[PDB]
Amino acid sequence: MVDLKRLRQEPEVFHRAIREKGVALDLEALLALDREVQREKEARLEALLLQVPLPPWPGAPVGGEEANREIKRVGGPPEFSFPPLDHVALMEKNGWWEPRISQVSGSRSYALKGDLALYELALLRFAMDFMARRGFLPMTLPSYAREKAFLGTGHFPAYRDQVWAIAETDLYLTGTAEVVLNALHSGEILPYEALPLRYAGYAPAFRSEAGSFGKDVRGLMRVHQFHKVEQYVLTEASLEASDRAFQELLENAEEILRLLELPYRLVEVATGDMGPGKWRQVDIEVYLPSEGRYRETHSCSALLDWQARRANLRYRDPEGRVRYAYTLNNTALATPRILAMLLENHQLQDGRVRVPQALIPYMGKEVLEPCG
Amino acid sequence: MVDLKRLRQEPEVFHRAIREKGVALDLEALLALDREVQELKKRLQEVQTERNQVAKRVPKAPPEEKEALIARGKALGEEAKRLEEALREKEARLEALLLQVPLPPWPGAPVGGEEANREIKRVGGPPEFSFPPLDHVALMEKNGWWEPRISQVSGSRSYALKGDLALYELALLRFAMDFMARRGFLPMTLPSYAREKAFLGTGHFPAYRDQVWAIAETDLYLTGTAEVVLNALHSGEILPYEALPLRYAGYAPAFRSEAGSFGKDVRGLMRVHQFHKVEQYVLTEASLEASDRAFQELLENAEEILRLLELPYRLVEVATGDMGPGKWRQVDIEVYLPSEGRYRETHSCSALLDWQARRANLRYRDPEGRVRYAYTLNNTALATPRILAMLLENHQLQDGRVRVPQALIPYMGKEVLEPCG
RNA sequence: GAGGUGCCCGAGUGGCUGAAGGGAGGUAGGGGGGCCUCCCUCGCGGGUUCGAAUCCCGCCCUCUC
Repeated sequence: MVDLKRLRQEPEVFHRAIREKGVALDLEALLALDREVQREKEARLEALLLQVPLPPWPGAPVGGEEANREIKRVGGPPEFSFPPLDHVALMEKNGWWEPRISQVSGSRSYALKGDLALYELALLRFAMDFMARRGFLPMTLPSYAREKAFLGTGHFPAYRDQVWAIAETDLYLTGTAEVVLNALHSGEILPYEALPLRYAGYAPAFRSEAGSFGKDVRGLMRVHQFHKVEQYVLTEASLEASDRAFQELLENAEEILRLLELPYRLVEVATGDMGPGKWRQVDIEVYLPSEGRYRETHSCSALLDWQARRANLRYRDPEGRVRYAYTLNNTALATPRILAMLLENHQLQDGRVRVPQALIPYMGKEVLEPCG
Repeated sequence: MVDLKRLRQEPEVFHRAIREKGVALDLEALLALDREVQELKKRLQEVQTERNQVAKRVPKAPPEEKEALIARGKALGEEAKRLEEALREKEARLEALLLQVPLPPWPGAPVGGEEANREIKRVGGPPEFSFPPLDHVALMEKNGWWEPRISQVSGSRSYALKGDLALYELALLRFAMDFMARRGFLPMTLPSYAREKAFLGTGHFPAYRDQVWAIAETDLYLTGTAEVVLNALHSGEILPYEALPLRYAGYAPAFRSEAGSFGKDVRGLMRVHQFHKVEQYVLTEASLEASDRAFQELLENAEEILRLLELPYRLVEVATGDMGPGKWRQVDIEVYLPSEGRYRETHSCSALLDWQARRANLRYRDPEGRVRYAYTLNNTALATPRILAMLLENHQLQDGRVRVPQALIPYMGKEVLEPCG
């Protein structure tokens, strides 16, 4: 949400903002109703108000998807002395996955077998241990929550269609732990000394798969239910504060990937590809050998007070001023997507896969062995 | 589902089973509908044998005969259709009845409801506390491991853990998968939703339908046990004898409506909507010899797990009217919860003979080449958050901190759980 | 739009085929009646036609733009 006060006080910033972001809103109709609300007008204005976007940071490329700018890239592709097989053919070759699950649960489902299943639980634990050395508080959470939490983040209303509802219930399956994490402090006045709150939340994750392509979705890439470890920071209301936390989030995600031993790169995301409440978004993408290209594995985002005004997240500033706080989030690691890149990038001559040094602890072995 | 031929020739065994397992079925109406359906099938095979001679003789018949034959082939077709619709309506209704028929319990089971349950063995005892013991949620609040605000976000029978204890929960799930994998079982990670058919195939539908949450607008349901997925993987397939047994250890998040448990376990980790569970599932050849060998192996592994976890437990044989519709035999394992002055359930071992194999159509081909229905059994390996309620209370130290057992110090990397805020 | 056929790959768009041809003489499941004999099943269900693996409809899974 945005502050109604400076909205009517500075409507061009918002018109320009709606422009560069491609939102379907005629700000003039809304601005009409906020005049008439001085009965019905009240609530009609609210549903409209919840669609006003945050103005993008000045360094963002203007344009949709294709204006996204590579910032930098770290690492270089693998040196193969055999044709790289793809992730699905590696899995199939080793008995590491069960195809019969599409018959049980339907499409875009996965079931892992043998060392790939133990690997999957290994990377999740490694991600939570790392966030915990890094000062972020570990939480294990549910995957369901009431409607007001989705409004809180801004997932409702823009993405309602991407969320599964539990029938005969007031609950919805969450697509990410920031939904829950975001709603925890709703309604409290937080003390200034508590700030910043750094949370690393784990939970099962669910999506309807309204966003669908007829391309690499298959295997481990876009499945309905998956595992996520999310980073979440609630901070005081200043850009110097926010920029420092955005920087932290990014180093975290780059460090995990350095430990995991994967080629990656950072992409400034353009205003038309950002989504309504964002101030800034960078994507980290990892190189996928078989596809020959870089695929997203993380999206770092600052939204300032846009969602703190939806979820009522406040603090008490040192003058005794009560202010809305600023929020930020970034993935730490999510399985199984990350496994498609890990398997192609680390395949051996013989189709077995090696384990990055940093995970030999959590796995107990250096090479993932075949099964049946 | 039961062998309909056995049901036809031993109805008294079944009839006793119904009464003694408390099932509400009128086996004499089912037996009657069965006589109807089986007659109407023989009528229709008469009509179809006819259609099959006429349709074969339309070629070869002289353009004279040929036009007579077609008027007849046509009237015979319309009759068979009439007969087919009528047989659809009755078979449908008979299949509803047949999915309620219980498996007769093994002879050594206690006859009676809940209360007839006998404790079989107990290993370890109640702890001797030198100080007042704390309750597991008060222990959680004192070490700052409990996030109470999760109830405004997701509602009741919900929990969230903070700090070392959240890490503890995850270390316990890999501990169990590891134990299972060195015990010869295949580790698998699996989804938590499936189609109706899989619920029907384990016996969770029709009987426990109210226990299961549906995902609105889809043909999908959330499972409360990795058994629903696991059991269904081999439907239709005819497994080779040499593959048997199939021993799987499956991890999956579990969700439960917990409709009906009003006033029961309202605060704490004991009865929540969503939890993590690792399962022991075995599919074996059709001999009681083989089955009883497996039931012993499933009990053993779970016991071994509770010893490493340093916990007092007892096995309890379950009575006929508490085991549920398709079980031959079920033994529960309960662990002692200090705050309640009681043992509380942590695992259930259940042998179900071929009752779920012939709902799911799980068959194998034996050494003689005969195809026959298989045998299935299952038992928990470990389920979170409830063992954490037992581990915290049984291992509290007088200052409020909690000790971690020796078998999990390699996963925590510390010996006493450190408190948060 | 293209597909789904036996252990597996694959031939088969109206009767000839429960089924060609190869590897990883022969190599399916179920149900009636008396080893013989009949009915049903070519992903699941239903339909047109004297007759369907073949044609139509719906559903499920794979592949492509």
